[PDB]
Amino acid sequence: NQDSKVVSKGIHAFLVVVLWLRFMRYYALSKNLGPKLIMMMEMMKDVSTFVFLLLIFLIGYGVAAQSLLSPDEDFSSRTFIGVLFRPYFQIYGELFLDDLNSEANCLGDTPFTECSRETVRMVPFFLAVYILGSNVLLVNLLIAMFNDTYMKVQEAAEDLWR
Amino acid sequence: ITALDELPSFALAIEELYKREAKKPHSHVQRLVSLSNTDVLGRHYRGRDLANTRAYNVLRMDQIFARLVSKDFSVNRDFTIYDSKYDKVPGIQFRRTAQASHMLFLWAICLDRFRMARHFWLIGDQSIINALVASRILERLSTHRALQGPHLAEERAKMQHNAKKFEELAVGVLGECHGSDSHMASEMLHSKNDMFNKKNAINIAYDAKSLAFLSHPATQSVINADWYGHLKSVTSFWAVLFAFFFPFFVLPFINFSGAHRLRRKFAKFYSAPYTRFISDLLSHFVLCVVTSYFVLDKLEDTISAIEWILLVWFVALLLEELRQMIFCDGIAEYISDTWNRLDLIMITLFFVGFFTHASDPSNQDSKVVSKGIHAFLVVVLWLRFMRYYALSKNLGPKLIMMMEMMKDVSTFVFLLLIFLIGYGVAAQSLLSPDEDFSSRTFIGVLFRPYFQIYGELFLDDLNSEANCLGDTPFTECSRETVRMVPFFLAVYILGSNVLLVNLLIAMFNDTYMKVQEAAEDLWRKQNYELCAEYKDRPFLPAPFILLAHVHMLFMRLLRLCGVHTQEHEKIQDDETKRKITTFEELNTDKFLRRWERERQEMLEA
Amino acid sequence: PHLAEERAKMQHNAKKFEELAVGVLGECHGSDSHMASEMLHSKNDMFNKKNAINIAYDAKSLAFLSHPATQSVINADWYGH
Ligand SMILES: CC(C)CCC[C@@H](C)[C@H]1CC[C@H]2[C@@H]3CC=C4C[C@@H](O)CC[C@]4(C)[C@H]3CC[C@]12C
Ligand SMILES: CC(C)CCC[C@@H](C)[C@H]1CC[C@H]2[C@@H]3CC=C4C[C@@H](O)CC[C@]4(C)[C@H]3CC[C@]12C
Ligand SMILES: CC(C)CCC[C@@H](C)[C@H]1CC[C@H]2[C@@H]3CC=C4C[C@@H](O)CC[C@]4(C)[C@H]3CC[C@]12C
Ligand SMILES: CC(C)CCC[C@@H](C)[C@H]1CC[C@H]2[C@@H]3CC=C4C[C@@H](O)CC[C@]4(C)[C@H]3CC[C@]12C
Ligand SMILES: CC(C)CCC[C@@H](C)[C@H]1CC[C@H]2[C@@H]3CC=C4C[C@@H](O)CC[C@]4(C)[C@H]3CC[C@]12C
Ligand SMILES: CC(C)CCC[C@@H](C)[C@H]1CC[C@H]2[C@@H]3CC=C4C[C@@H](O)CC[C@]4(C)[C@H]3CC[C@]12C
Repeated sequence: NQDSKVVSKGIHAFLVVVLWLRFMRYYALSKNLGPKLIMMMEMMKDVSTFVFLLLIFLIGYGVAAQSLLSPDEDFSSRTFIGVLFRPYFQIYGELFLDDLNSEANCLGDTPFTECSRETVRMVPFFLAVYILGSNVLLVNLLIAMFNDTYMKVQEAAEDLWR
Repeated sequence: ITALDELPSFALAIEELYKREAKKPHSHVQRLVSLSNTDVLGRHYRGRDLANTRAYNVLRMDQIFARLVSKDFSVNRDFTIYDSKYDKVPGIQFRRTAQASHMLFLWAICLDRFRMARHFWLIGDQSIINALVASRILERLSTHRALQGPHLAEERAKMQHNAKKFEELAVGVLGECHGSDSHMASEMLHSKNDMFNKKNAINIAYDAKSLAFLSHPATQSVINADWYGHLKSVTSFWAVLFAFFFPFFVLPFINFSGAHRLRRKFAKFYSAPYTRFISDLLSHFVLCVVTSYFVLDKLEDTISAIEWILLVWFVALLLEELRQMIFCDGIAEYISDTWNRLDLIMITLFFVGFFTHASDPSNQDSKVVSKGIHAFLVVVLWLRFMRYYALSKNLGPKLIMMMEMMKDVSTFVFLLLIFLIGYGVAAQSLLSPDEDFSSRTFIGVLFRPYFQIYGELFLDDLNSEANCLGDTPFTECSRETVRMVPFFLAVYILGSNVLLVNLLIAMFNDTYMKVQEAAEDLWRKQNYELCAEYKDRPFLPAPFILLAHVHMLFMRLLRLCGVHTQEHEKIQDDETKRKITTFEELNTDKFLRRWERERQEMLEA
Repeated sequence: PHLAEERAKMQHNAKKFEELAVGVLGECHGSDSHMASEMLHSKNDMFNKKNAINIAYDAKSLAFLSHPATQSVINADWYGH
């Protein structure tokens, strides 16, 4: 069965990711890599604090944005993928905008104008306050948290490397 | 008046020392009395021979000191042990020396003599509470308008120095209690002193605003013992969630603090502030999930039952908000909170969107206005879910550091608005020379420049707008001046993405390295404020809470009409209070011996 | 509570022995590195023939294991000596 080969490669992609991630366990013998691993394992609590801060902004803007661009739509799985998909990749940089202008059905030469729904041109404003809350507030709070975290536990990560 | 008739001869001696200290020129106590605006009974209603001769009576001084600690602070003095009929009672002479040492102690702060206040603090009882009250009233009395004037200059200053001395002294007696026994210190700090209207000492620290006392780990051990119902079994978040999800399968199997003993253990479990906090967190999570499933799904032509469930849910939330506003604290206390204003604007956003839905249920445009009104309720309700993160240790100082860092965020917005409005007006005027003004030119100013900071440098769309037909991306254009939009775009992304954002980075690094420890001490003050807020919470969660307000209406049936209200309080043992007082005296003598040895062991001495 | 200060100050005395142990290693690193490497590979017969760096790891002394003379002994225990 070719479908069983597709299930076998989709099961083995986890084995690829976990085996190449388990190749990082031989880096503890190096002098310049081992305290960076112990400092990353100390810094993962600040990573989890950043995930717990960003999940508020992502779930709120995703439910409000996917409800606002589709007023007249029944609930399905694809609305939940439309909540959880696009907002993320708008933090990391791809501000999908043409695709939002195509989804919004706005026919103006200006990129949010001459739309059908009059309330549909507020997706930018929520997108504007979302990228100010994500790409100018929380990520740079990580930067300040990583600087205070590394200047805290650099020598303790060195003694744990010994 | 019978209040002066019940005052003994030592109260007239302290009033004679107040009249003797007030007869000196440039005295701060006569300016304190002349700016008090109070009566001779101590009420602040603003007879003249009683207001001239007996104006320095000790009940009026104690009411001025209870006003000078806080707005809701009060003291209680009993002179009825000073009668001769109670001379055969055991310990009435010891309580007489304790009450006289407390009155001469409060006079010794009131004359700002430090060593006499140390002597009346050492011979007095309840030393930690009196040191906290002293340090608060001397730190507030140094910064007061009755002590304004140059001739009371250094008594403004150095007594404030002496105020910090009592703060350091109070911490060390707690450290001496943490030197001796943690369980006896937890029995110490849950003890309600009867002279201060039966208030525990951590509430005296919060009303006295001592952030150095509240950041101590022994006080945090007392506050985390005041979390979890004082039960030493379920302390994790997931263990309390598994105990709340399965109550019958966990609570007989859990450790203790018959059927009545298991019912008392379950009543001790559900009167915990952590259990009411995780019930309010679960009710707010079910609220945000069910309003997410409401706003993502399409509204029908009639009213749905989920809209009636949201109406009953936010009607119980509005009844709990009006019960917290009107009958609990006051309007000015409830308006000072940030999260109460966020709760009021999500009540107003739900009622505006529900009135926009229920004005015309058959119009699809009214459903579009109702979903566009309810998107604010989605954003503000999920943003109000961040207010339950203050109980976590690793999240609360990140919230106080973000609230400190928002001024640097607003400085970055005030720096970037110059570059964005200048490049937006110059760029939209330069790509469209021959165009009349409309709304779309203003959207073309305010739209594209922003998203060119965050990364999408729209460029093809600018090459399509510029009508340049070259194979090179800005060449063979119609207007010869139209190929300078790159150059303005180049100096704009150097001014935005290489100057101002990295100035934020340097501002956040200096901001976090400034106020990290102050955000930690503010998290300790918000930890006792959240524990005192959820200790006085109703035991039901939020859609049951209006029904629990109906149980408060049953308290209205105990109030005036039936008037059958029966209440009681637990009375502590006299042997346990004598053991706590002997523990306080032994820890205070051990700390003053160790602090005299540490002061003699310094290099300068 | 009555064994309070003997809880505390003996812990202070515990840190005194930790500082004392580092300095005898520093005195060995004051004298000869090869004699210190012959010292720290020696198995003491009263402690079930265990070398002293395994006594440091079972004793969890992170101040002793962060010394450069112990790291010279550990890098001599790397590469087969
Ligand atoms: C300041 C905020 C937080 C308070 C609440 C404001 C909300 C409820 C108001 C303010 C401005 C309003 C919009 C103004 C104009 C229009 C055009 C109309 O054809 C459809 C509704 C729509 C799109 C309104 C929707 C609701 C709206 C967004
Ligand atoms: C919430 C705080 C930060 C400010 C509130 C700003 C909101 C309420 C304002 C700011 C700009 C406004 C928009 C500006 C212009 C238009 C186009 C019009 O055809 C319909 C309304 C609409 C889409 C407005 C909706 C409400 C709006 C989004
Ligand atoms: C310094 C920072 C805050 C710049 C300010 C950004 C704000 C004011 C800008 C950025 C993007 C803009 C939006 C872009 C597009 C549209 C659609 C249009 O049909 C109505 C106006 C509206 C909704 C704009 C309102 C103002 C807006 C939200
Ligand atoms: C150095 C700066 C700050 C001083 C002022 C320089 C300005 C006014 C000058 C310098 C170079 C000039 C450009 C040079 C050549 C052309 C091509 C011509 O077919 C149309 C005008 C145009 C596009 C000029 C516009 C004005 C211009 C931009
Ligand atoms: C202001 C300071 C920083 C430097 C000034 C640089 C300005 C004046 C210069 C630098 C590069 C120049 C451009 C270079 C080439 C062309 C193409 C030509 O067909 C028309 C003029 C035009 C579009 C120039 C306009 C003026 C210009 C933008
Ligand atoms: C290290 C940094 C400063 C690199 C320097 C960037 C400058 C010199 C570059 C970046 C992009 C460039 C522009 C890109 C496109 C055009 C359109 C063309 O018709 C005339 C030249 C002009 C206007 C260029 C002038 C020079 C320019 C502004």
